[PDB]
Amino acid sequence: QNITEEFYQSTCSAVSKGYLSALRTGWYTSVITIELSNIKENKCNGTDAKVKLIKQELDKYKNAVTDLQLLMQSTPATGSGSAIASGVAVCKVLHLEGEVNKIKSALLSTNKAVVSLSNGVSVLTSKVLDLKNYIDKQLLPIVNKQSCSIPNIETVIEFQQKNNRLLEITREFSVNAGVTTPVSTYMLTNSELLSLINDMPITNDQKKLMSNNVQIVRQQSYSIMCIIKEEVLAYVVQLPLYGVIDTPCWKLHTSPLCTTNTKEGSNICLTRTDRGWYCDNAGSVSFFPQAETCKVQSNRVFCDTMNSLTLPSEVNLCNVDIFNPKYDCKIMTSKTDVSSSVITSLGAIVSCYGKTKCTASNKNRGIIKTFSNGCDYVSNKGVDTVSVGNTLYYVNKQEGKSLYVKGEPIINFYDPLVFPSDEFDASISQVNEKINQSLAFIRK
Amino acid sequence: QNITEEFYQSTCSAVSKGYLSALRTGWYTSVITIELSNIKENKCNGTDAKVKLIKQELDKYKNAVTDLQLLMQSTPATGSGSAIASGVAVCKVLHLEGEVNKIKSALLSTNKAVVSLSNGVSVLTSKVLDLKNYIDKQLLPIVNKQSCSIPNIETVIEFQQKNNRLLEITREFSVNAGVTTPVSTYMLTNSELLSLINDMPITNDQKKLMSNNVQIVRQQSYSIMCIIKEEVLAYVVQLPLYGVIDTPCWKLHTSPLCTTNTKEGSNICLTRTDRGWYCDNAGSVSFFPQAETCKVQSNRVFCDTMNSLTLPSEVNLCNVDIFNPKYDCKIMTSKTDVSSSVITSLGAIVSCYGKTKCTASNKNRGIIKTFSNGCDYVSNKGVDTVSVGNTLYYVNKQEGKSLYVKGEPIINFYDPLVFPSDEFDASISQVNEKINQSLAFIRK
Amino acid sequence: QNITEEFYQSTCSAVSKGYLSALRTGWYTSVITIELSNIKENKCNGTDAKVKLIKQELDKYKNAVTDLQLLMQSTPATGSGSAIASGVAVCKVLHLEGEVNKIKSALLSTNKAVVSLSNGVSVLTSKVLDLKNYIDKQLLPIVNKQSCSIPNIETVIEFQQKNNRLLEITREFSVNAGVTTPVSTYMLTNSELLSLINDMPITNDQKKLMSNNVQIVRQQSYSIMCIIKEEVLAYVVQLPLYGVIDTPCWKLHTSPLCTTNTKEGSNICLTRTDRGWYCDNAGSVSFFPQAETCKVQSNRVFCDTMNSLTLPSEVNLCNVDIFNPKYDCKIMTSKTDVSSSVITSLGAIVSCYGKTKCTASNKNRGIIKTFSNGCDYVSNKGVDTVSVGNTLYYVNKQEGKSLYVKGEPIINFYDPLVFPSDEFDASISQVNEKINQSLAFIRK
Ligand SMILES: *[C@@H]1O[C@H](CO)[C@@H](O)[C@H](O)[C@H]1NC(C)=O
Ligand SMILES: *[C@@H]1O[C@H](CO)[C@@H](O)[C@H](O)[C@H]1NC(C)=O
Ligand SMILES: *[C@@H]1O[C@H](CO)[C@@H](O)[C@H](O)[C@H]1NC(C)=O
Repeated sequence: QNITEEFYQSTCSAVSKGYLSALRTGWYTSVITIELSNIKENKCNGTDAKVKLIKQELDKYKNAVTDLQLLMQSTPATGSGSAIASGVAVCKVLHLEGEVNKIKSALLSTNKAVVSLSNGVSVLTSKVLDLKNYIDKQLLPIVNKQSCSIPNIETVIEFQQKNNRLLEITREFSVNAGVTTPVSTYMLTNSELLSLINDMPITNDQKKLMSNNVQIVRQQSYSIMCIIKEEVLAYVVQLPLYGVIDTPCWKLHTSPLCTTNTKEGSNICLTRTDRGWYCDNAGSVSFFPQAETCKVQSNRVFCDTMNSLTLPSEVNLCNVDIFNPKYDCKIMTSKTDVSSSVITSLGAIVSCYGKTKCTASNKNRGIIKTFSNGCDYVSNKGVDTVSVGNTLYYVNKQEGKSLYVKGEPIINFYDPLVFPSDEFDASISQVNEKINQSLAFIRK
Repeated sequence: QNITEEFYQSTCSAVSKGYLSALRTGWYTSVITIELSNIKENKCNGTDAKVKLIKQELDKYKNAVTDLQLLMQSTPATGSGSAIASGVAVCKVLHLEGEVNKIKSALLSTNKAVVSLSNGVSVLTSKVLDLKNYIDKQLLPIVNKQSCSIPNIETVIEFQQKNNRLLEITREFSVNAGVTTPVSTYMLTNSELLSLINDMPITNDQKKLMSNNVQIVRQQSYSIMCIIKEEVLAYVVQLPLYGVIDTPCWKLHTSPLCTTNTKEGSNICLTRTDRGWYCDNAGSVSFFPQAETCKVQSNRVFCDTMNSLTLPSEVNLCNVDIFNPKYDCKIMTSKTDVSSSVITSLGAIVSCYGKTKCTASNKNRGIIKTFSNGCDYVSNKGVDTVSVGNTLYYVNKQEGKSLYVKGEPIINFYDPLVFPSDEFDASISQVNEKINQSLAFIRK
Repeated sequence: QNITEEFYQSTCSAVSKGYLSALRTGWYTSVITIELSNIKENKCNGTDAKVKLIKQELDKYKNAVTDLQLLMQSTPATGSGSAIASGVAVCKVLHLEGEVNKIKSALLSTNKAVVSLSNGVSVLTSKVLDLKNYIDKQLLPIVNKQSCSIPNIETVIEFQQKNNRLLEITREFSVNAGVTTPVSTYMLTNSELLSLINDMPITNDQKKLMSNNVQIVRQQSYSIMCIIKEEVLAYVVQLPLYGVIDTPCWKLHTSPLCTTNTKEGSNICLTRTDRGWYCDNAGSVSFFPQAETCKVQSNRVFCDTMNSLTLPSEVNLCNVDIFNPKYDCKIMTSKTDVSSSVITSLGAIVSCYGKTKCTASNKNRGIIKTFSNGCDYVSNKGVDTVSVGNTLYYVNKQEGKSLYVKGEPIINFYDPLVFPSDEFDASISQVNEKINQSLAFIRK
């Protein structure tokens, strides 16, 4: 609840603390059915515009069904099989003879129903749309006569309204080769999603968590097209199960740390690597290197462990002692002293080099801080913007406390002559070993 | 048809074989026309709601036309000119005086027609929508009187249905600066695409191939907005021509290969580079380094040669002898021993290091394999999942045969003291030359 | 207006000149309101289809309002706070008691109106849709009786037309966690955008610039959901302010430059780094490293300075003398001699190595140029395509003048034995210092 931050002047890095986890560790698959009409062409002597409008909407229904049939013949390998493997196993079961008859029997009287498939998966099925009932009762008497009977204009509008969701679902499944994410309101309405969450074999706090973050749940869910067979359209919705909840999470921010000599070509740089989200998980730390894999709402991070690395908990000691022997703190080295800034959760890191004009301003007071050459930091308390060169960044105005941990920039502990300056994935001990090797080649 | 796999224990890499190619090497451009109405405002004494609804839909038609006019004045350079250059050459021809009169004459009696343009391109043109006929015959008598005549509600609904495709096409062309990909059903319906494929100057197996993979064809096609001029809206659809068909294709998978000493800081790593899709092509190999450039359907890969590299066929010998003098097998080196796994076509590579808990399970039996430190592999036969640290991966359940090629991990052939450990783009011979240089600097 | 190009044979790089800048340096926020109906359920004895259709569309209105309410309770941190910080500051003001009453008073008589908020921001507000007027006057008398009165079918269609924009706006704000970019025509119609631009506190040439590039303006704008409160739906549109206009801009193109010895393993390579867009800006140069951050229309580049680096103007001297002491020209080194090509603004760079078949053709004449081993270039005058290996590239047919600046490839000035060949981010002086160090270790 209380967000705090710590800037480390020695390593030009900051850690944003106080975040709570929700890591996806499991999947809950659910079958969504649409009752279809196995209509055949019913051309009759037709002229008045209402029959034409009905026949037009009926052809749009007919093309949607044939499009789903060619879509289910070809199932592309191009999805990420490791993240849809559950639902794909259910679709392979659905292709069995008699399984669609089973779901067809369970949704015979109600819209929602639990169905035990023939593979040990107790899935929750839904009937979200009933087009066979509408077409066979309200439309077929209209095109199964000698001359077509005249339907009312209310029927034309209601049929375009009901048929619309089938057409949009066929559009999403067609452009995405049967696998869509996020899951749209066409695939599952917010009302249907909340009812599906409420009916899940999870704790009540987990139902409240997923119900209060339905948009994040949609962004971390998949919709997989199964089969169109025997007047039934079935597709699987894969919802995330957050097996890791309320564990401490923190975000590491890094920026280049160079020396600030006045003669160009004589400066060396180092930047901590592995910036991103860290969360405590089962005696280890789950690290998320890609920036788009974790959604934050309030102080809660919602990550997928599929794109994480598992690190020893000693990885946090790079934040307290980068020179600590329990974990080899990783860095990259260079000579690229271009000024830059990183907007953190509660402030801004500024790496100012060369002649760059770096400053921090308040909207009404003007410049309140001028950065000197090196790596520095400013909290969001009293600061609105940070300007670096010709770029203006805005500071996050979120409430919290920042702590400036003063310390000597560690780049000053290195003799420039023997520094390894172009290391793209090194470590503190890796650099020290390359330096020990250059001192033995130079002593003789 | 038969998918096979080979895991190389010596290099921590796997090759998935048996795939057939379809590489895009050409473009087939086609002109899609929409007959428009050069209507002018026709405000008359109007009150009843049906005239207002018609006038509202007519203004939505009017804004769509002016939006396309400002869209064709500004053609952004931001597209990738090298992949739309064909259609852009056709749009430059269409801007000539009299060329729209030519297509206007060919689609005078039929919907589809071949047109020889004034630049030597024999394009296939289509009339997919006729709004000038509908507006000038059914709507203008309704707003060209002293007082507007009253149109029936069927006319209001039919006009919103016909005008809809124009409005959606204007939306896609507006948000994408005139160049859209993939090509939506609004740009070209599946029925129109299949008819366009069938009418193409290609072999019958190529028409069957593109017709059975229409969604992949859409994802590898472009729609370019040409011109709105003289009651004609024209835009080019660029369809892929697969000049390379049924050549062997294979997918290389790589994972870090480190030594497993018990003292941290004493281990060295190496990873094969250039993982991805390889296809035999014209006496050479077409390599696709980016992961999203090749769509797989069944055992067929559909790539665009635009994002390929051409390599000598000897590049396959990195799979049989990484130490082979005909091709310099490329690697990258490091000391980053973080555990990870790679899901292949028929199994999983696991690089287990440190204290990470790596295992392979069956859904009902539990843990059936525990990986030791190093790089190892498991087939999908009897394995459902692979757990590495806090992450659970699912194995692809596709049928095929895997071959575990046992061999000494080549990282064990290197003396750690003189190994080059931070090489970001090296080669087997590059590393040996850096080692020969470190042994001459150490012998003295 | 006149686009020119310069190919540097010595460094295998080209510079496309003559482009004019438009850099985003500020934001103009604007409030978009939708007058809503605080209706409550009004179930009455209803049977005929017109009441059902109205009640159905009313439930779609009701769900859209509750979806926006749960959307405004949860505001995700996941947006990029530094680029939405303006609008977020306005939304925080809008959440104050009485501020929605202020905008509700200013849009009491007109659609557009300037409103001075209680935070010093003089925002331009708009009333783009009026659903409270339509529902309370045309719909409530239809469900506030003993038995529902019968509405005409025109009312059903007009209500689905008016309610549609609310439903689409709720869809975009829901899938994107309240922050959408680009800004759709649903968020702001082209007519409303042009009227908002015209009413902006900017010069007349800036109104003409943004009005002639509305699609680029949309792609560089943000729509942020604020609050739904007291029969008012408010959201902020953030439009770009281009503080840098008509400054010279140029695009740097680079390609690998290797030696062409006949014995593999004896060749060294070097590639200039920092390819992309450069624009003169306030006595410095704004560099844009990512490829998708700058949209080009004609000869004008539209960039966001948010994703730029500020460089000394001496960075242009890498184009005139890469060996020039005022700026340390950056390079990367390797031994990866794979053939490739780069399509420039007026031609094509070709790096041909090994046995690769590189050629340049005219559509009707055939092969007009065969590249030898090394880095070379061809203008678009007389050339249509460039083939490298199995890949065919199309040359941009834009009019301009190219200049081939002959010069010795600088890779030939380096002794291969002491060259640093795996540098991932080096510089000309960095390489010379590593060479000076290898010559001192070899002289003894
Ligand atoms: C470098 O030498 C020092 C001095 O003995 C030693 O303490 C340190 O551990 C060495 N570093 C490496 C990486 O071997
Ligand atoms: C390294 O030296 C050995 C021994 O003569 C030789 O066989 C090998 O080719 C050399 N490697 C390189 C890259 O020069
Ligand atoms: C390398 O040595 C030469 C010869 O004195 C000198 O001119 C040059 O500046 C040196 N380069 C570096 C990077 O120190």
